[PDB]
Order: sequence, then C-alpha cells, then structure tokens
Amino acid sequence: GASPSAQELKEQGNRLFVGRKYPEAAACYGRAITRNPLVAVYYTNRALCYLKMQQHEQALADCRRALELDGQSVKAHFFLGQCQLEMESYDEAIANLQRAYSLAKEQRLNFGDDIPSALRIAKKKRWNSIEERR
Ligand SMILES: *CC(=O)Nc1ccc(NC(=O)C*)cc1
Repeated sequence: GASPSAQELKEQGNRLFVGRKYPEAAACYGRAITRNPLVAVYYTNRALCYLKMQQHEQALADCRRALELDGQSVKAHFFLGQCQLEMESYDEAIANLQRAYSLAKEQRLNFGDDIPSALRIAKKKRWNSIEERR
C-alpha cells in the first residue's frame, strides 16, 4: 500500500467535502492532522465539516487550534465566530467576526458584503436574544 502525505490527505478530504460526505471528510482531515498537526488549514477545514454536522464543541476546538497556528487566518476567525454564534456566545462571536473582517480587508480577501453581512446577522441575533427576554 501507499501512505499519503498530510497534504494529500487534505486534498482527499477536500474532495470528500465537495462530495458532501462530511463525516468522511472530517476523518480524512483528522488523518492529515495526525500526519502533520502544525498546519492550521487542516483544523479549519475539519471545523467546517463539524459545523456542517452541527458538532459544535469539536468545531470550536478545531478553530481554537487553527488560530494558535495561524493567528492571521480570516477563515478560522470567521468559523470561530460562527461556532460561537450558534452556541449563543454572542459577544465573543461578534468580536471574532469583526477580526475576520479586519483581517480580510488587510489581506484583500473581503469579498462582496459577505463578512459584514455575517456581522449584521450576529448582532441582530444577539439583539433579538436580549429583546425577547422577560
Ligand atoms: C462545493 C461546495 O461545498 N459548495 C456549496 C455551495 C453552496 C452552499 N450553500 C448552502 O448550503 C446555502 C454550500 C456549499
């Protein structure tokens, strides 16, 4: 047999993700991480798998690790913020989305109104959660 490289495992996971096989993709990214745990994008990609599978604590842990390895990552701040938003950690989520936005502008990766839209939605969900209380 052949043992694929971590990079090959990441690409295989990407094809599994494109194939909408999210548990399988997550496991493949996990094999990539085992082969080389110092590459942030393996964790961010697996985090997105876990968000598609609504496995929040696993996504959260992966976003934290990705950001330890690449503190400049637009994607990992965005996914961290999305995971926090879904766990109703609103203020943390918003701050991570604002950092994703600022990093994206700096890197010229701010596409359309995407991250500002995520920020508006996060802020409105936070606002609704307070406004709806008795
Ligand atoms: C390749 C891939 O994952 N594409 C993709 C396209 C559209 C969406 N949008 C929604 O699910 C709303 C997700 C993934």
